[PDB]
Amino acid sequence: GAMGATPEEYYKATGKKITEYHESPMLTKLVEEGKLPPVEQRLPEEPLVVQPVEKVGQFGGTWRRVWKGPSDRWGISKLIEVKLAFWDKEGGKLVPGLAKSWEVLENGRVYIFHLRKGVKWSDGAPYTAHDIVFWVNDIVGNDDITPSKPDWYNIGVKVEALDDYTVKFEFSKPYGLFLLKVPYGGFTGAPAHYLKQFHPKYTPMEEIEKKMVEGVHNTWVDLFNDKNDFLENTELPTLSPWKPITDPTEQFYILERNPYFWAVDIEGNQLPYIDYVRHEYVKNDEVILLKAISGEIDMQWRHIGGLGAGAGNFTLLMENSQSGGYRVLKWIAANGSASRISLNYAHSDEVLRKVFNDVRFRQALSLAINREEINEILFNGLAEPRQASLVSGSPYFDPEWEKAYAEYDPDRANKLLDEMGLKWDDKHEYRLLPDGRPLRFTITVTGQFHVDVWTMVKEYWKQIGVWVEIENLERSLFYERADAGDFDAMVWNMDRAAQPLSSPMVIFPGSENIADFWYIGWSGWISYYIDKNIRGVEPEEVPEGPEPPEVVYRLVDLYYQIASTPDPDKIKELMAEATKIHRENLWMIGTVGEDLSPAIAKNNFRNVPEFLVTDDVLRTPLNAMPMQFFIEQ
Repeated sequence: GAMGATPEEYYKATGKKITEYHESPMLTKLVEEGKLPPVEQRLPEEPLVVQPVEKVGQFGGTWRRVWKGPSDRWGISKLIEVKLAFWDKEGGKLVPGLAKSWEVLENGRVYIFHLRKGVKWSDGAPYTAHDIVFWVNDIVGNDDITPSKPDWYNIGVKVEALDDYTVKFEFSKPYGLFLLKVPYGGFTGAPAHYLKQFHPKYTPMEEIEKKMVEGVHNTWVDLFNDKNDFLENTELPTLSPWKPITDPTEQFYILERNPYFWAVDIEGNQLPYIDYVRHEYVKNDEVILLKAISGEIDMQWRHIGGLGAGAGNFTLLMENSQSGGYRVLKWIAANGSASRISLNYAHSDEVLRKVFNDVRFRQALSLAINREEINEILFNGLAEPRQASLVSGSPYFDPEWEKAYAEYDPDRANKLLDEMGLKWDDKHEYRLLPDGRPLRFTITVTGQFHVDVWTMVKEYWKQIGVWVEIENLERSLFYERADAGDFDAMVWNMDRAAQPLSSPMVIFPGSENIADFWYIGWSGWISYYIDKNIRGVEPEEVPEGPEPPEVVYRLVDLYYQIASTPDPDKIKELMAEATKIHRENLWMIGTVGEDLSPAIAKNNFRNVPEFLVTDDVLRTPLNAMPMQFFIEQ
């Protein structure tokens, strides 16, 4: 729902005081038996304050799910994860987490995070900024434990605890993108008080070897990673709302509430609401669907939401909601299109290149597409005729660009080609290029699904006299053709269209070390440009081939601005320009978008959002904030 950084801050915003703290009965029993300190002591001085999605919840219950065993690690992680600052629900802005407030200084060179005094790990030990430092220096920054470094660490970084409750990240140079890393990654750190006994920097190697077990831990790194394993190690102190109390190989993998969890309700209830969450090991997708349909799953999206793409599974989930005692949540995937196309704008054939770089040709090509129709037959009819951009419910969403030339207007396209001078042939069957060649090209795809999509577009484009055929190539040949520039047109999906900036290659040329298909031929010049202007220490050698439009060089400039600026006001304004550019030029021509990625929740399972966009970058379902889910009592 929403986050008050602090009870005081919640009060300042809302006029309501949290005057009293409450706890789950099972925890009250423990403190009465003398085995736990009381909630007032367990909580920090200033807990995170969480506003329910739906209503103030009730304590108790066991949340039944299903998983595919230890292999299915990240499904548990995405229930259990905690951040210094979380994504909001949509995915554009930071929201208080384990940090009550943060600070961006020296133009995105340094970041200060202010922690919450009195936060304790799940075993009772104090959580401090030293646990973060321990994590960045001695785990992430340790070559044995972590041989391959993360993006943000390869940019030079110095991390220090200014005091117990203040941590400072100082980068070499500015680095505005870091704010987008924090809601994704594990910057909350790790429990040094527990882990240092397994670390050679802090413990004599002889003492470490005495705790290794033969036939399992061959090196000390193996022991460390086993101990720092959130899934396997029941003894690992945690900041998560639940902790494992059974082995994941057992048929029931059980998480129990963390009695030191550091967030509360608007009414002062210490979260989570739910006491236990249990996953049953299951053998296959089909056991998952039968248990879902039978109302044996209290709430789940993970495997439900890939099956719900297929028409046979979605119908069945819907048909069974009533008997099953659950509802189907119409969450969407974060793809701007399930199947888009880009033409080869560096085409070797100079005649086709010219036709292809004419905006009007692309405008025409999209207008000839009956998206609504494609929806009905292939998608059944799910989900949304559009082209072909950032999906609805995303920070930088573009409503204009969603509509582009999205209409099914053949007469308008046909006309737009006539404007170009592409004259119809004598049999008025297809039209012709300036050299009298039949206007024809091949659409290159990989996968039977995409064949079907564009096989239908074969017809729609025939109505404007544009001749196409469809070649379906094996994955690796498809990619080798692409890197060689040996194609007329390439189709691909367009996922990661909610928060592009974690995977910016599709919107921004030269934002990553690999290019998207639509500008791949321009990679020579794009690399030459960035090297010259932005660095700006240039290369002495100029590359051959067609140079890109000036509007492409602009998209680069936008990205490198976005990369350097921290305040998300400026980002949203800068992304506006990018999406404007992509609007005026239609380098990607998609059909539809926003596949349904459904979840289910029992009728008595509450505080689950009706609508949601799902993506790995948003850590779905963390995006729904499961710490405040509850079961009616």
